[PDB]
Amino acid sequence: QAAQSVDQLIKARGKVYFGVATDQNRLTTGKNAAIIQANFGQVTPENSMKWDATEPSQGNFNFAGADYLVNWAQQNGKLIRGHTLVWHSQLPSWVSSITDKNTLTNVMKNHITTLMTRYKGKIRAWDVVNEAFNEDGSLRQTVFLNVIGEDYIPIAFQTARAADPNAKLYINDYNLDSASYPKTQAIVNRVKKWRAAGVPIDGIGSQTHLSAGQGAGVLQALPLLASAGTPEVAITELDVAGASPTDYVNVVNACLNVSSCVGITVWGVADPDSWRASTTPLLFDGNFNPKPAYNAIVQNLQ
Repeated sequence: QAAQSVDQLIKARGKVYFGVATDQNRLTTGKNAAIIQANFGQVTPENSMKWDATEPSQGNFNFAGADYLVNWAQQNGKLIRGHTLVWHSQLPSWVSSITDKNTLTNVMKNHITTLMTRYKGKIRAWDVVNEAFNEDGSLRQTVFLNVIGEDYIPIAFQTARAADPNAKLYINDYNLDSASYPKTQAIVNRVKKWRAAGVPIDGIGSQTHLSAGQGAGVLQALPLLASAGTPEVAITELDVAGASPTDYVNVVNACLNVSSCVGITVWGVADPDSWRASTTPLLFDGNFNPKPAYNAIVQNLQ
């Protein structure tokens, strides 16, 4: 636990939260729970709310991990971002083998409604659709696009809104970190149009999985995302190869500069536990001590 809390300090700058990805595995080992209690104000389940975890066979839900996370969060006064309802990765084969439009539509709606209803009123935001875009800005060829069609995104969001109107409904994606990159421009254009059509998209989530030196571009990319006119944007899965203070401070400043940016979530607590551990991309080291980037964020926020 670092003495200064980045969540406390970001709240002092008028933001909603600074949070982290976690789950039962991390909360019940090492110093993760204590660090989150002290320094962070929000959690995203790193895995326990994904489709593989929650609906491994159709209509046979497994909420044990997700319930653990939600209960721990509520007990410790942490906000929750649900993650993620419709996505082509970590998707059971029973879903991806469906070829019938009505079958998949009903499956998708049931999956959304079941998860969101279980936690109704407890969740600040849901990543309803994850990774819907190709790098060129076209829509990714997934089972949902192929079998349901263009309408899968409208349907997913309309269904989500119906299940829990309190939750902020996000579309989430990576490589939205440069203002000149086709993907960033595309998601803005499509979100503007979807919203005008009546699709209830409340937020754009920018994952912000960076390599070294990519932080600087976020200063221009995040305002570009915010120009879509969603109520919120957020940095949802921040990590940075090498964890340079320069990259981390740039991403924090981008959020500070964007009125609709509600907060930042970093994708894990300690380096060894990162999905990209060998790149030591997080804010705490393998001794569970704050790294230079953590201190730099603190100092910037003060």
